[PDB]
Amino acid sequence: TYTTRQIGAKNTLEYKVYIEKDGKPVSAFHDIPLYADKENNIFNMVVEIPRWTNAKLEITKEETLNPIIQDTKKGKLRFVRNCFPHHGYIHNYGAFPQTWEDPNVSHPETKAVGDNDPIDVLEIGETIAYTGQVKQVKALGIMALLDEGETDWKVIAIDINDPLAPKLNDIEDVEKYFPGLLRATNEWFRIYKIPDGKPENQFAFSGEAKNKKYALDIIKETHDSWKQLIAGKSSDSKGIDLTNVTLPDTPTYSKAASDAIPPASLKADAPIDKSIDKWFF
Amino acid sequence: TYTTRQIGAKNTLEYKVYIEKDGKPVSAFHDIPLYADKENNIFNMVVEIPRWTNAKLEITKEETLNPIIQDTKKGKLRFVRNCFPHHGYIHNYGAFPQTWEDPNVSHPETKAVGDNDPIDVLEIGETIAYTGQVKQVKALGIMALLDEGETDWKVIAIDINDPLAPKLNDIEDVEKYFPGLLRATNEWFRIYKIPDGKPENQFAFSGEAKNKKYALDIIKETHDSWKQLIAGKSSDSKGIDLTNVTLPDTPTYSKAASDAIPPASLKADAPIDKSIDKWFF
Ligand SMILES: [Mg+2]
Ligand SMILES: [Mg+2]
Repeated sequence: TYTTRQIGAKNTLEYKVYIEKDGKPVSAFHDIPLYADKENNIFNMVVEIPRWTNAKLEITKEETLNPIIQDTKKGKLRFVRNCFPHHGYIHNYGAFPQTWEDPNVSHPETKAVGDNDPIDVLEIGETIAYTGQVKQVKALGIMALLDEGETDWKVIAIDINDPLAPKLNDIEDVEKYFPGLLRATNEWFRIYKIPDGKPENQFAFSGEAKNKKYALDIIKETHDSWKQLIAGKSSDSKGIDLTNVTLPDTPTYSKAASDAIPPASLKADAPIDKSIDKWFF
Repeated sequence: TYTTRQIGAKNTLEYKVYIEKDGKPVSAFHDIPLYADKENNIFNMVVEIPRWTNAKLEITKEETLNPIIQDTKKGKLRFVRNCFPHHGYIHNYGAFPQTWEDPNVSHPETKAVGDNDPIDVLEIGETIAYTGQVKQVKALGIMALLDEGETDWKVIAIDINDPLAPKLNDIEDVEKYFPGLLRATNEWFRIYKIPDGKPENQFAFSGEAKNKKYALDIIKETHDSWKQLIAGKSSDSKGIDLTNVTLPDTPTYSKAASDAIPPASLKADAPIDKSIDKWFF
């Protein structure tokens, strides 16, 4: 829950980042506890995408110890384009470890199934995060995007160490201290696929971020799903590598998995094509 | 007009960038032709600040051969803060060489003396520029900014090599192809110093972007002020270093002034303080 090890040059198909715990690589999906402090609901967020970058990085469910790598489609590295007035991602974008949005399970208020991923976390503080960072955040609220039959929750969160953190407890405080960030968020998730020849995205609750308690209910839900997933009790974990090195009674415990990870690579960031500079109106 | 000579590391007090012609330093103020093609009105832009950066890099008017050095406040490096929804500068930001906002005379459009700097250029093309870059652009329009009460015109321009350049011929085309950019620009230059405890700036003509003909007219004015300044005929050159290596008919001409510049000593970018990340609202 500690440091990172980067495999490969950044902006490259070889690129992977592992989370290490005291030097040893663990699963970013499995071995990082959801709670840093359960009683107070301080969670561990695994950061994937720094604010104001483009490269579409994610925890790979299908790779052992679930490193963060860059999205590809048909062999090409995937980037989100700049969608005026936005520069790349407008949040530090990440996921809550030890959560899973069960596809074999649906929401009524959001007539839509899980998307088979960890719950997405938008961390809205001032400091730009780094890929593979485990930070402590509090949930402030939650939105619901609606990708094709599956509810895509995005928890809105703030780093516990942020100067403003004490002033922020519920979603209305985001309106108070970050005026327009909720609209920007809304705008961005709707249009950020359009430069990629995809359609406009579609929110539930008509774009409403529901509140902190509403976010807590969903997070604890997706945690319980992941408990049955990691326990081997899931109806269907097609593709998900459940290898972990900290949960000694799980079916898929395997300390040696840690030891099998190659050393930190000595490579400078690959250049990114200048096409990714482009601002799309 | 040609290449770059970097001294030290970016984001560092030691950092300078000289513009070289033929591997040798020339004055970035004086020695780069205003026009790359006067017949077709193609200007040479000197780029100071790439789009989406923060460091307040400036042509140093009072340093010999006028290298680009970062501005400082009470001795500390100056960065422009991020003003939501914007990230750093939203334009490739620079100046036309061989021009001067005359500080000694009240400008009739604005009723303010000039800001004592070359005329500023916002280059709107897709590719992000680099510091010390001389690029060829065409003028599209001009905005009448009173930046802290001084006449501070902003030329709206497009790199001649941009894919959209053939389509972009006047200020109506910017709205056409960059909807909302001009509104965002009016706003950006109003507010970008609020985080510094300075007031909101103002524009003449209610922020109306005047057209190309109006831009050419105002650039000519600033070019003529400069010719007087470089002839040593200004009522007050404000301590500006007028040393140059290409203009033999000026008092301050000196080919060998180029020889006295230290050789390139490029170091990797120094890290920037994390506070410069913050988004102000
Ligand atoms: Mg998701
Ligand atoms: Mg100026």
